Amino acid sequence: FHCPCSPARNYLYGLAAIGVPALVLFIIGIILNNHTWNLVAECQHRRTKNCSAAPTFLLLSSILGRAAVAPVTWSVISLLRGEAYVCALSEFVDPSSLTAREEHFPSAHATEILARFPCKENPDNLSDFREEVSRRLRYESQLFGWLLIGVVAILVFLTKCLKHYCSPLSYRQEAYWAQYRANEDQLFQRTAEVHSRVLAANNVRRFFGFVALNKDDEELIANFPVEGTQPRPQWNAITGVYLYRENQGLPLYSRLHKWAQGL
Amino acid sequence: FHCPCSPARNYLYGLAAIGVPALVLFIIGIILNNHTWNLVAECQHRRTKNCSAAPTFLLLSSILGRAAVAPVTWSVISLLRGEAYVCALSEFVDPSSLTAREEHFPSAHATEILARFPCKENPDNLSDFREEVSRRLRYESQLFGWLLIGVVAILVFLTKCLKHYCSPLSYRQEAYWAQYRANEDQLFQRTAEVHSRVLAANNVRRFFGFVALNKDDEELIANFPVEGTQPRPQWNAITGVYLYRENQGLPLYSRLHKWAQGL
Amino acid sequence: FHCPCSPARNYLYGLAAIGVPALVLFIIGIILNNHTWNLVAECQHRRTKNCSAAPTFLLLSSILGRAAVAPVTWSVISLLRGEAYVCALSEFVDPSSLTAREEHFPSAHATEILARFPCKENPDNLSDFREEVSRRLRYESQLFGWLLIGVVAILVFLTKCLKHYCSPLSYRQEAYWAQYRANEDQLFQRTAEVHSRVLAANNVRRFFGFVALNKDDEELIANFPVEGTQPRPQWNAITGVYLYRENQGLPLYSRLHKWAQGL
Amino acid sequence: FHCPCSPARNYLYGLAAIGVPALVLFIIGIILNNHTWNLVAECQHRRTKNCSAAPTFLLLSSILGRAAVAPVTWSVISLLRGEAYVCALSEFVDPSSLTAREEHFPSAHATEILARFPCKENPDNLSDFREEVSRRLRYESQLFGWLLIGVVAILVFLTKCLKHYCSPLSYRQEAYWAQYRANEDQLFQRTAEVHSRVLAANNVRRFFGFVALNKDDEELIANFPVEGTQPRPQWNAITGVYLYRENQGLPLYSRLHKWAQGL
Repeated sequence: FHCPCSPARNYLYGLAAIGVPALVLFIIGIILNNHTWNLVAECQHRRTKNCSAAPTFLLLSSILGRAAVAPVTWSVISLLRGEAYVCALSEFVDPSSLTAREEHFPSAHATEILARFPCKENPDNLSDFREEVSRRLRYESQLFGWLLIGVVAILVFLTKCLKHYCSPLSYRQEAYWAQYRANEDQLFQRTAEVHSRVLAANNVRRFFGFVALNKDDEELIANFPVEGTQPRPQWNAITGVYLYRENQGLPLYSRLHKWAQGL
Repeated sequence: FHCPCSPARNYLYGLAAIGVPALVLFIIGIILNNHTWNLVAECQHRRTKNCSAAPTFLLLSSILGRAAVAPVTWSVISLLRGEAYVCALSEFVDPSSLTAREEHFPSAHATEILARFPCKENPDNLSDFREEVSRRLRYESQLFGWLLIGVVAILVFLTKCLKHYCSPLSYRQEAYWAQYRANEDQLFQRTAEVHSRVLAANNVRRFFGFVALNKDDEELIANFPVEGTQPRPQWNAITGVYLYRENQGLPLYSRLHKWAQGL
Repeated sequence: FHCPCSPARNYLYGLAAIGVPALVLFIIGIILNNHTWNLVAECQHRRTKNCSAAPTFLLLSSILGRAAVAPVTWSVISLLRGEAYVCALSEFVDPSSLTAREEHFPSAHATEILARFPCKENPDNLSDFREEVSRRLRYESQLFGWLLIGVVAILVFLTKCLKHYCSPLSYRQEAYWAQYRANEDQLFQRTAEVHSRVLAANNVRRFFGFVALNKDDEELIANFPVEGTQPRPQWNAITGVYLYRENQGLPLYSRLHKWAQGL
Repeated sequence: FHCPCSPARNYLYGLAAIGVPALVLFIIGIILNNHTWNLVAECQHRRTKNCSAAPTFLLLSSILGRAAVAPVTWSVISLLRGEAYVCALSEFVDPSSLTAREEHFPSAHATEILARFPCKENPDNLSDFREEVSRRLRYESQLFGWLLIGVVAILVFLTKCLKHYCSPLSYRQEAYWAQYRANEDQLFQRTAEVHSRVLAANNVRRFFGFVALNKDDEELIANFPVEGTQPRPQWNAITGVYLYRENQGLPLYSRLHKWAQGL
């Protein structure tokens, strides 16, 4: 942050350099993760089963949750240090009503001096106004910073009590279901890695006559032999957002876990 | 902390920067822990057994206890250092009655000088008032800090003697019941982790044909085989705040321990 | 970056030294990689099967993707530091309308002074214009830099949602197909290395009478004996861009995997 | 680089010290390598089989490729630093048209001052011309440097797409043939070393009565016994540039690999 000194551009850089890189870190927070493409894939084809993404409230809360842990931490760091609106508030400082400061403000040369304070463009004659612009800037920016942690914390406390109203299940079952879905997509990424390598090694060997494996890959084809035959519908019946249902007395904790009960 | 220098805003920053971040660390102290969602889950559905959260006094004391170990430590650190109300008390300093200081206070230019002391906005002419504003500020803020440890300690001593009046049981049974509940929710979190992994590994294997386990996970499916079948009522009958009762001659130390006696 | 000071050449170096080395790192990003020569080889001969490179959208997106991870990172580093157009914007600064700066601009000696600001060629008389040229330069260049991360991130989010519309398959199958193609061309490069060494060692031995192998090469000819006989058509039927098809119920994940099903 | 200051010699050192050591590193790039003597040996005797070196385009491209990776890297390092033509361009600076600089140029004493700028031979009176000779020199030399990387990169991209037009084979066969020829001339240099030592050790032993071997040389004569008998025609039938042909259904990847098929 290095703010400018000129009117018709000065007030821009306050709201911009405090908010705009938080908005760009917001979008990168959506993209770089994994969990948003469930909703994207559950609305492109959606297999005509659920509409309007109504049971995906836990999805939408969780995707915005990680999308706000990045920029709000950056937005209060760009607020607790105090350099948010150093030349933006100064465009709205009243010329006669800025008390506790001897006004060096004439009728016409006021507002340009009001748009050149934190540029190190104020002369030494405004040393009393150095007491007054460290007054406004450091005090209100530090206060907004700890209140923004306040409004984030009260919104977390509101949405967590709301989630514990609109849930079918307990909070111990909700802790278990969260430990399930992290254990399924770790074992599914790790097995699709190994089942790809054994399918690739059968294909290279059919071309040359052999393959070139290390020691650990050699036992890996010994234990886990493949012939890749699961079609595109069986890759479609396990993609989706979530699925909490009941199989007439039993819980189903994911989209794949409804499929393995079908056999 | 960097306090401002101007009236109609100066007295704000004293009470605010001493109390408001303690209030926000208060709410984060409630949210980040585990134990408050028992009361939340025991009032959303509550299974129509207990009303008004009357036996949850030990709950409400313990949840506010951890919620006050964070900010009160921060609130006396923002009181023992002495920078709490450095420009807030100065808005209430009497112009003629501030003795042990030669008053440089005329009729109209008094109170603005009273609102610009600790900003480094006081000129050298108030060097006697540097002796007088390190008088008021460092003395009363250090005294309030060690008295706030005093009022916290006397309130701890009051509520502990009160808890030892409104308890059915001893204090050696209360030490044992506290060692029980830490040993149950450590073994319940650790077993729900393992029982999730064995349920996820059966589901991936039903899709691909095998799974991709490490060495320790391989023996883990060997020792602990699952088929997840405990319904939503049996996940509901073990959630709740506490349960001290008697099974006609025997104590029951938790909500789950009433359930295991039912079999 | 060290920008000059003279008109008819000053405005050149702004757009050039910010964009032109990004354009050259763009072409090196295309060349140095592996994946673009699939499209080149699938259009020189192309074996008269597919036309106009229509199913190669995932190819063209991926090749431009790595071709933009190099220069855009360099282009915002040459924009966040602020030295992009330091003597290029100064050729377009209005002589009378550059407010918040006392204009030392006469009728004829203006624009040459406008073309000699950041060269350290401005005298001390333009110290107010040092406040004004650190105004324009550092403010707008830092803003364009974080907006260029913005336009890159919104274009990433647009093309990823578009790719998840124009895809036949899921996103879990797309993660598996990406793990396949990295495992096939790692085992194909590694086996063509070993199958070349065993073909070269049979040729040297036929000349001298023996060969000069290390210990690891000695067991390598023991396990993997060759006689290189796969012709030029069988090296042609496995080159190509991609091939997602269906073998009437089963997926085919690469060009080689269509060939191994033919046997 | 330390450039002089006098006309009729000043403009020489610009083109010379930027280009001439690149020309000498060009010739050393041809000589020190291995691969150019194939063309030399395939034109001195050439065994009356191929004429005009027509299928050696991949040879001529590869030999100039390593012959340009050395000096072009040095030629842009002698261009990006900016000291290429510091007293060569100054011999062509126009006396009246060198704008953005107060001309201290009379009718007769101009051009000698134009030939003594970067020698530290300019007096302090040309301090404005220090702004003007760091203008011309650092700006245009840095621009030519990143454009020379540009013209090298566009010529690489042109000749690689041309090579993928004038090739009989694929690009996966071309990657395999490049792994063959590095594995053949590593095993041929290593076996001609060992087959020389066993031929030398039989000759010394026939003189003295024994030989003086280490431990590793002792087993080396045990495993690999020789009697050097391959004549000068059989050393002639394996030298040559390349040989891609077809043995009626099969590829031949080198000159030696045509010979081993003859047996």
